[PDB]
Amino acid sequence: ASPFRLASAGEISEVQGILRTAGLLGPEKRIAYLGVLDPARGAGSEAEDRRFRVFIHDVSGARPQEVTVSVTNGTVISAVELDTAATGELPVLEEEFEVVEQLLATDERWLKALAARNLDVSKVRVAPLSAGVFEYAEERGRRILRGLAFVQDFPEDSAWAHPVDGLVAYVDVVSKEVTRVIDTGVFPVPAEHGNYTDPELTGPLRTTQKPISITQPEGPSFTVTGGNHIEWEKWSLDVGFDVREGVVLHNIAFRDGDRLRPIINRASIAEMVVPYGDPSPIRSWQNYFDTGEYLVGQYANSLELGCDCLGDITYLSPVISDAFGNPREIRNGICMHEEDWGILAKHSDLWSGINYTRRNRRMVISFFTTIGNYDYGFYWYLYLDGTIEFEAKATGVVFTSAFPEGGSDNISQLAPGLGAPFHQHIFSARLDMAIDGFTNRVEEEDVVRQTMGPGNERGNAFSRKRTVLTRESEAVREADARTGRTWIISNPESKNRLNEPVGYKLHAHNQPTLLADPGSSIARRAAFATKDLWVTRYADDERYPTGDFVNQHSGGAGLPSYIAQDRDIDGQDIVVWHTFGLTHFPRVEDWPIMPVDTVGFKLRPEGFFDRSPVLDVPAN
Amino acid sequence: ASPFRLASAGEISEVQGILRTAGLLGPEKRIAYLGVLDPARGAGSEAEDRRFRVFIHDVSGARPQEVTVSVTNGTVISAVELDTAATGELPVLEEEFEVVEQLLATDERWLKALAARNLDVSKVRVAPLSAGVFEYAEERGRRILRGLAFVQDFPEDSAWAHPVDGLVAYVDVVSKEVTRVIDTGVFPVPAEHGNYTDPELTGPLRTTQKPISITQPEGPSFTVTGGNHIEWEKWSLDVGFDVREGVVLHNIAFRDGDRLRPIINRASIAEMVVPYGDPSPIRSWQNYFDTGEYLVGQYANSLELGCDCLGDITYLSPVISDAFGNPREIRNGICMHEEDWGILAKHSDLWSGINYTRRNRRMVISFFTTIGNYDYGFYWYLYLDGTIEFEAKATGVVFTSAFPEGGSDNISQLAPGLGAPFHQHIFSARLDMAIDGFTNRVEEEDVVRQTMGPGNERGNAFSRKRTVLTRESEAVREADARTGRTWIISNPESKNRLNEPVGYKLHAHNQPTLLADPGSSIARRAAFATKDLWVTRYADDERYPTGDFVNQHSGGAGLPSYIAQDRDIDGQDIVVWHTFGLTHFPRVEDWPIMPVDTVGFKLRPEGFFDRSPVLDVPAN
Ligand SMILES: [Br-]
Ligand SMILES: [Br-]
Ligand SMILES: [Br-]
Ligand SMILES: [Br-]
Ligand SMILES: [Br-]
Ligand SMILES: [Br-]
Ligand SMILES: [Br-]
Ligand SMILES: [Br-]
Ligand SMILES: [Cu+2]
Ligand SMILES: [Cu+2]
Ligand SMILES: [K+]
Ligand SMILES: [K+]
Ligand code: NA
Ligand code: NA
Repeated sequence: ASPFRLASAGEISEVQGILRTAGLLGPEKRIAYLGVLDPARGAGSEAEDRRFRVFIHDVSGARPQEVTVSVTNGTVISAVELDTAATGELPVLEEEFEVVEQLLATDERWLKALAARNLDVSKVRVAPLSAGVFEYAEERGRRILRGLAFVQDFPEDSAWAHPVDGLVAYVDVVSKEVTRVIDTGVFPVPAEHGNYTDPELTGPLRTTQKPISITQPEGPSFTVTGGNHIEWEKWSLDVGFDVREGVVLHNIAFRDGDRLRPIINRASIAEMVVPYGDPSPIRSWQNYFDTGEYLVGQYANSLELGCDCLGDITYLSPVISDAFGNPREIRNGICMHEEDWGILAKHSDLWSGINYTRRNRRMVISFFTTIGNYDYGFYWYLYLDGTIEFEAKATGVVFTSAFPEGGSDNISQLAPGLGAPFHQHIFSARLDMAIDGFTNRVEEEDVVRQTMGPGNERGNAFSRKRTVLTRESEAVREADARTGRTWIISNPESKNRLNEPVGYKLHAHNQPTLLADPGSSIARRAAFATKDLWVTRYADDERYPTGDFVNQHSGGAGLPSYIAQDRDIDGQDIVVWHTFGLTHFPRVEDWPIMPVDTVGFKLRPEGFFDRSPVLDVPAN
Repeated sequence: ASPFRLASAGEISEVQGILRTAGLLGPEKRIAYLGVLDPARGAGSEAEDRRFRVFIHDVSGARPQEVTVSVTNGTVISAVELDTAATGELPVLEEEFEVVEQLLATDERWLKALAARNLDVSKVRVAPLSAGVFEYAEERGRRILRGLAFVQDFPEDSAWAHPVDGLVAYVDVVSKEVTRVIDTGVFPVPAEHGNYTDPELTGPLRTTQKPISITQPEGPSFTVTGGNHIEWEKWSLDVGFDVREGVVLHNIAFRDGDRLRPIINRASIAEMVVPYGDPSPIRSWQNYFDTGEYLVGQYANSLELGCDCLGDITYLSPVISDAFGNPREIRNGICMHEEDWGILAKHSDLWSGINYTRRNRRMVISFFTTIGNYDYGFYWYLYLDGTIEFEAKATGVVFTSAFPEGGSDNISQLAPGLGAPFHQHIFSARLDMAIDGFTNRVEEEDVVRQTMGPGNERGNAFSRKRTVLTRESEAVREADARTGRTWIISNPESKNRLNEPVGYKLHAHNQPTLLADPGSSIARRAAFATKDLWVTRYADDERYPTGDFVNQHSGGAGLPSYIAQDRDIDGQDIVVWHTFGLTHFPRVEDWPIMPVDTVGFKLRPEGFFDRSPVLDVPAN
């Protein structure tokens, strides 16, 4: 039915079959990425052509390929060999996670380093860490992972409590070579365990928490049709899933009277990166593009009813490819439910004598992923009043190091001798806008203070100004919390009943952006993260602010290359890219497992409707 | 026998009898404010002395008085005549709300103004609006209210839909003189009604919302003892209520193993002001101290189960005084309940194989108040992980005006010819700190970026710095969202296991502060609102950031006056005052009754605990 339906197991198997038939998926080939492509613009009338894009890795050292296939027609649309030294390496494969530790286990330099620290190699876990691009010339064109070690005392021990500092190794995962082992000196391995299920650490469990029961006796207020089409309280959308981006929202629209009014064509988190701010050579290379390098979707957790998701839950179970092109279901990977959200509107009037109260609700679409030590929840909310919100919840175990004897300006202490390097978690939300359709524009709105004097004799006046961003060259914007800066996406050709263009206002949290020196590799590779807001003209091949291949890829792709085209964005099909993140100076309270912290953004209607859109909500 | 217990009806009627017998409450007297005084420092080595503070107004022209009585002993401790021209007028009385309209009804100037506009005087409501201090010398020492007119077409009509622009009057409520009527010219009275319960406006009500049932089979997890002492999930506190401030939290502490550890001695919203930014002389004087001038506590709503408060709710019903000293119960004026709050902590580990998830919850203490057109909900939240949060929810009906032909830089259009003047809602949270006791200090913490170079060769390093605020003269701080600025309250004499002072970190929303010109009357009378963070040395009589008598006070009272003392605040008994506000450019969606919008702040432990304080939370 719908061209926006989730990929099915059959489609994935068919992609495998088509690739095999075309001689593109022999036994040395691995699928590093596979996803369905959105329908082209103006396809609405066209019949379905379900197309999939695939990145294909070769374990024998041959060049990888990027391939697009039509599962509908059984054909390869295009297949190109990639020059990874130029355009980037493919995403990290799950089947490579164990390879770093396995290669190091027999390397004489690594063993000597462990011996110097009296560590048993059999107990030393090594993290499969993305490499970035630095001064090591031999890495260019090679598929490299770096390794940092953590001691696991026994099979269920949290290795994060026992970082092995002063030691790092680099590995070529295709040639199976350890290229470098760097030992800057021995640090004590912190000894305290961090086992949050150990009663000796938890103490006796609380018996004080009484149950909270959340039920819906008549079922949920939303409907699900065509597998992933949601209708709830005037909202309409399709819930997609991509192995790289995770949950993606399509065709967000609101039924206002008789018209289904588009708001956002596609919403996703198109990248997220964790740059570390410790200048030690052991970690100064660390920048984890959890989305672009590791693919957050593939590690989506199966969500347990009553634990991960509470209330009347409707699940989706998206299907992804394994490394060989076989379909694999992520059982209960997506939770959907509505929840009460307090008071919506309330007034008791001194003159009419009328008292009025209405309650609010939001629809929630979420998933939770795990990347190494991190676990992140991605939440999209739709509210009765037209507000759209995203929230990321960050938890997991903090990435650790030794804590230096004399203290540190770049690392906090979590436990005796145990450090946690400062870092950020920085997201990019890609919002392909469609305010009442595709003809859109963005205005930056600042509060305007006014000077006391003629026309303002009491010095109380204040105002605001809006600046239309007309060309991509002028659409790279920074926050200004002090002046209440927001950005309005409007449709200059669709007006409300008061004759103003309909719009939505983006409210950022105004958290710090990328802190790294602008001359750093990470400032170039995560350039998007240096500014709060970018606006581009829509293009088929402009999907991620970091480009298609982030792994071991220098600057040269992504948002800075897109905006160079300086295209008209004033009343055109545009895409907003919003950078937002957490700057994390870890606290003692974050150890041994961290309480959730959050960051996000929201958009509120701004003269989109002709009056409040929730006057028709009943009291009950 | 808690000294922090809510005032009882008996205590209030005892105050009444004491005053009356002392000849302080004759027929011309009105109680403008009455509240119980908190215990003084170190009076725990002493038996009961419940004392009440009362502001007494005289309707016949005599000077008002400030009186303190001991209900424990049935005596007047002090009674002082006030010089209102010097120290300010008393808060507005509810019984004065109809007085402006009544005085104008027989004034020839007012009647001429209405006649010209063909408005039936019997249908014209006049708002009882605080006057401020401007250029009118005759007003010094007089109790003045100003009035703006709104047409009510029938008893149940929303008058806000029909503002009468170009007209304003000033009245002396004691002498009953209309001092001035100002007519700057005729504006059309907007004609559309704003009756949000009229099916003509709401249309057919939604039938799509299915019920959400929230129950607690075994009851709530918190206990209430001594009327208002709450214990919940390691938290301990007393819930107070004052007619001016509303809900007040006392003695917030956390049970950490063997010890009850104090965190905040008293938390309240000590002021909130609504300054208007329309330079028209009809409104340019408008600044409503909802707390200081009107007293938000006295207008607290009775909260309906299943409507205002959902779930297993425990109510407090605070008692206040009426204008004559009679006790009045606000039935179900305070809601207390716990609610689920999503995921608390989660990690699935690639090396241990352990999958771990825990749920979060928060304790909620709230009330909802109405001041003219506004309705605000005040919410305090305590979370399992030690976080403390406040949230204000703003709703009601927007204060209206005409929308000028030609448009406006200071007014929004909500409906045909109907305008909404720009304004802010700015709150001050007074946090009498007690981090592990009263010896506290505050540090301002900024992110510190680092330059690429020696010691930072890859240009990835970043850090932070902390600056101790040592004296009040250097303790008036502004936000800096760009450098992630926060403020830490710590106890330099109480260290965690890692030998660092325990602390709590204040995270502000960094919204704009007061926008008015610094030379305006409002910048002087609401100086608190011009800066985000102030720290003072604790003092008994320093209660509000705007002083005791805000109404028509000339300026400089409160924080500017306290700060001028330049007291030591480095390891002393200190008070944090955080300014935070909404800057409101009303949108069409705000009309005819506004969807809730929110603002607030939170404090998170910062090395207060020796590790996560929620390891003992069970799986559930
Ligand atoms: Br092959
Ligand atoms: Br070992
Ligand atoms: Br959820
Ligand atoms: Br982390
Ligand atoms: Br680079
Ligand atoms: Br009298
Ligand atoms: Br509540
Ligand atoms: Br308002
Ligand atoms: Cu972090
Ligand atoms: Cu407002
Ligand atoms: K086919
Ligand atoms: K007594
Ligand atoms: Na678009
Ligand atoms: Na204090």
